[PDB]
Amino acid sequence: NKMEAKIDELINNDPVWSSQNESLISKPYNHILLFRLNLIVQINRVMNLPKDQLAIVSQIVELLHNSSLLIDDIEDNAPLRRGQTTSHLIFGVPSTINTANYMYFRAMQLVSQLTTKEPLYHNLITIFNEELINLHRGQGLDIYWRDFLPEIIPTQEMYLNMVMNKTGGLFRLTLRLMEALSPSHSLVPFINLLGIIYQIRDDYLNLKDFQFAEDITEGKLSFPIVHALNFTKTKGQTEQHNEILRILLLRTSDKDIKLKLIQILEFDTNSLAYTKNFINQLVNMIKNDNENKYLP
Amino acid sequence: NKMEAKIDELINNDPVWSSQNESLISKPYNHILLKPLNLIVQINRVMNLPKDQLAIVSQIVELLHNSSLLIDDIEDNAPLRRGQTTSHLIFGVPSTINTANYMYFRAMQLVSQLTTKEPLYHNLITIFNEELINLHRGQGLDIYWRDFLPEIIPTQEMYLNMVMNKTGGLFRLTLRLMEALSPSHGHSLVPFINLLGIIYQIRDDYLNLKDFQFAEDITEGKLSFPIVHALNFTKTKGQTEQHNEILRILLLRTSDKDIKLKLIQILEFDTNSLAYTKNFINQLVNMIKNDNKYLP
Ligand SMILES: CCCCCCCCCCCC(O)(P(=O)(O)O)P(=O)(O)O
Ligand SMILES: CCCCCCCCCCCC(O)(P(=O)(O)O)P(=O)(O)O
Ligand SMILES: [Mg+2]
Ligand SMILES: [Mg+2]
Ligand SMILES: [Mg+2]
Ligand SMILES: [Mg+2]
Ligand SMILES: [Mg+2]
Ligand SMILES: [Mg+2]
Repeated sequence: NKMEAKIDELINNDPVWSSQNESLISKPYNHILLFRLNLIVQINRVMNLPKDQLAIVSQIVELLHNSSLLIDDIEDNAPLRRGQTTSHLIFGVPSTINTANYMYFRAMQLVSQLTTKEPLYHNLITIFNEELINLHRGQGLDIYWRDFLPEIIPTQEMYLNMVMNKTGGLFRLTLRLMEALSPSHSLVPFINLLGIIYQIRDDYLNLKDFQFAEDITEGKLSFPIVHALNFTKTKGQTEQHNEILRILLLRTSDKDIKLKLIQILEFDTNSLAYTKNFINQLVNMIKNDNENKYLP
Repeated sequence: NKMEAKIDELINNDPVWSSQNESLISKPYNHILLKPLNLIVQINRVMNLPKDQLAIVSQIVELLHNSSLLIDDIEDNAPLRRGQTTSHLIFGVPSTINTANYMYFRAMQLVSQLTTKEPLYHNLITIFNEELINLHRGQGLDIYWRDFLPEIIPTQEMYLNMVMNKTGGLFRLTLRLMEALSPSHGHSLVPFINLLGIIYQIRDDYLNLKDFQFAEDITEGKLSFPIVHALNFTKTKGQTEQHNEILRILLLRTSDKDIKLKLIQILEFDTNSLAYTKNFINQLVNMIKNDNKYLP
């Protein structure tokens, strides 16, 4: 009687979900909430999306970006993000994966509210879908090289294609949506370059700031490491090639060992100067773009 | 200049992604595929989607389903799935999370193959988006309750709402896509599919213990339907010690067979949670068998 009446009311209704439930599930996300808006703002100078639409694009980018870091720290076994303990060490890996994944879809739902024009909406959705695919392919390859090392040592070209998918993904997602929504040449090439500079700069500073250098502990095929591995292989420097591999494989937190690998990159392969130079050349493609081939 | 030409070609093209890249990052997913549509077929006697479209709906649901299991097994620290080692123990948690999440978006991309009609497409994506949101909400609660126990002891009503989200989400996703695509067929079957998912989930929780009586749900610490009844039964009857022992055993995350059998016999003879669940399941099945208010 009563049990069946309760079941009947339950199945004839939408699933029950409270604001308290929403709060529980958002915990890992809120935790990470404690400049990208600047770049969005600056680009809108050209795009001129209305303010309320610009706010939704910005919320979408914030959700995806913050959620991708919660997942990334779990994938990279990172103890710290923004000078604070990572969410998965506080709320657990289970809750943090689910919460991050949940925000991907909340971000997806915000896309629908950018426009109700049916053609444009499909385009927006396709842009969101293609770049989420690219980000995962790039992340997938970066993780694969790290966890299967030393099965595959990527070349510089391979690394740059990985970065186009991995880092170019959110940059392109943001730009492509603003461009599709513009009431006003495509700035995608420029945003790709920006993304590449950004990622190499990141790999470079991880080592340079130390000289934590968590990238070494993580064992990732960073730009300076890819340079170092290919340089030693090409010069037939077997021992140095193997010592680089051994340290990355150690997944070490030992300061002295991390410093030893940085010494190999500074004195044997000169990979840090190689990378500094590479970043400058990339940046000069923008600084010397007098004809505004990339710049607006 | 050769680097510039190289960088220029790179940023003015789509990110490069090979079929070999696709294979490498698909490993975690291919692994679960070596494991074993009829329900989809029955529903179609009512909906009458043509076979080629049905096949696409079925492909979308299998991708989401299989992907779900990869992540759920990480979240539940499961050692086995479909009689074999779980993907995360083989390829690592990092690649398994990324690949599974990657497939969520591949599934998303298949939605566009269901139709060329913009209005309809928009509705199919909304359904997809809504039930993925519901799935993560329910999963979020099941994990929170479990990992933070005894902070929250769910009531039967709370468990049923979590299930409407977590288990109902996939059943409704399939059915709602079919009802939207239906060229034809009576009242909506959502209520019925909601009830089917509840019966399915509780029967699941039930057999997990009954088959053992590996009862892996105990090792997991899951607030299953029989466990929710026992914890509420003991609190209501003043069985302080038994309430506390149930909590203690769940929090051990133990694989000891005798310890799991003790807990099951507490549910058998002390709280009568197994008989309660078996009768609850029967009443649900009878709500249908003794009904065309729900059925077609
Ligand atoms: C949109 C959700 C899925 C995103 C999948 C890709 C995430 C890439 C994150 C890369 C983060 C880093 O840039 P970090 O220095 O750790 O912040 P890295 O781990 O690649 O170095
Ligand atoms: C994109 C899909 C995300 C889905 C998130 C929810 C997944 C729920 C999976 C539930 C699996 C189980 O049914 P199992 O018995 O382990 O196969 P349970 O862990 O809930 O018992
Ligand atoms: Mg990282
Ligand atoms: Mg990473
Ligand atoms: Mg980094
Ligand atoms: Mg499970
Ligand atoms: Mg689970
Ligand atoms: Mg189960």
